[PDB]
Amino acid sequence: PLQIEQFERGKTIFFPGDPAERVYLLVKGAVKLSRVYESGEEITVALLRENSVFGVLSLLDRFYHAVAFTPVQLFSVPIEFMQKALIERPEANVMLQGLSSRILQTEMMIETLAHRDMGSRLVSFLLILCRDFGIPSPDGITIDLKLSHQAIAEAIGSTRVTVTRLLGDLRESKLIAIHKKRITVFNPVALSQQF
Amino acid sequence: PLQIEQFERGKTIFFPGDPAERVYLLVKGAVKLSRVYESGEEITVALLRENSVFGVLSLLDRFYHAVAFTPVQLFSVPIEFMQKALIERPEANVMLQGLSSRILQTEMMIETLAHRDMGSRLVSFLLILCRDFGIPSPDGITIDLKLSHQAIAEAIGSTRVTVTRLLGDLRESKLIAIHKKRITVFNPVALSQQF
Repeated sequence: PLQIEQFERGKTIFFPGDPAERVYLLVKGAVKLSRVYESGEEITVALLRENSVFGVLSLLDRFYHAVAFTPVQLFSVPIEFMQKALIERPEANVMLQGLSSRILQTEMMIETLAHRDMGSRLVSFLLILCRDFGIPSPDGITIDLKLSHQAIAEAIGSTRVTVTRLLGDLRESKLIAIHKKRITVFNPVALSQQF
Repeated sequence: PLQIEQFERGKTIFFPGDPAERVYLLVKGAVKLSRVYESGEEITVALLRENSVFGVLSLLDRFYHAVAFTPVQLFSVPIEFMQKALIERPEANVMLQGLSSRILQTEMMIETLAHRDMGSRLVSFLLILCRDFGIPSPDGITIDLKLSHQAIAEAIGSTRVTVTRLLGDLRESKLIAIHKKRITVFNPVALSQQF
């Protein structure tokens, strides 16, 4: 019973309103987990990285929306199989060690969406990306993803035009550079203290 | 080995930088859990209600700040006693069922701090209070707490003066009323759809 899965950029993995059918664990790439509130608002709640489990909380129907933020590989199991499995085997202690990571990541979004100014929200969301997909580069740290202006706009609660003009401003402040949709952040620590 | 504890309004239960000494569980009242980020920013991350456990994630030193938002009662245990205990006994399945609630609450703050306009942040934080400490009243739903303008300001990332002027605006829009520091929200559902 061994298998991986594939999803292109922007493909939702599950919709709100949908059955809570399976429970997934990321293997490569990035997933944008979001929640629809009784208001109808849909807000990013986490950008899950590798070794991240999702679709779990329901177990403990849906009001989350998981989309592939980048191309992703993930292993996935029915909810009733994780539900029986968690009872049978204790070592739940890996699931506790994972749910801490879910909290840590969701808090990292708290700091991103509480910025009120979209520039700081963007910068704060870029830095999440740097820790999670950064590689050292001659200029600085490069986020190794082909990133969409829409995708970012969606995540930070913005419009694409705003996201584009803000990246432009960052570029014209020689704070970042963009080469074939791959963002490079010259000085992460500086940028962070500035916002 | 049976005992409750007491803390007045505004008393921190533990500071960031402090040892992760004990692990607590709320019994009555409300706790304002916050996180200090490497930026130095300190941001509300959750308003924990009853049956809420905290100080746990470290187990899975500190960068959270827990303060008594209202007068609280809580039972509390050293970190090494919960650490040994979680290994020995599986039924961890209550701790999983609690950590879901921590996530649910932290997300409820995501929706509050992502409002960008302080009025909606306040209203959204008041509604958290209504679900958690509301009682039916002749006028509407009353949050049963003696609430501080400072306390609210701190939670939503505002200044007290702003919080005071916003409550004034709500009052002058006959949306709420305040009698001896106890807020009454006439029409929660209406207010929610409006923000």
